[PDB]
Amino acid sequence: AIVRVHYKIYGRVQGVGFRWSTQREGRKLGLNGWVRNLPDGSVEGVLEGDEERVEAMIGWLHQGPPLARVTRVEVKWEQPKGEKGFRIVG
Repeated sequence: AIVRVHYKIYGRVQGVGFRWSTQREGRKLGLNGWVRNLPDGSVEGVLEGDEERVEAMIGWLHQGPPLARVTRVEVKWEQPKGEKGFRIVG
């Protein structure tokens, strides 16, 4: 079924191609949502789509691109809202 998550990523996650790689992977996996940098140095975003696709993406988010160093992925499960496309915001 379609599900939604709000995620936060900590570590070496800005200046490492994280947003562009997240969008690339999200699209490959057939997900909608968005990703953005936060002032505290973390990355935040939303995934929305088939739960199997979301689960694969959460797996990916624990690594990110080779250059990243992800220390923690925080996940909040939410009701889908009708996200269209996967966008880099900010």
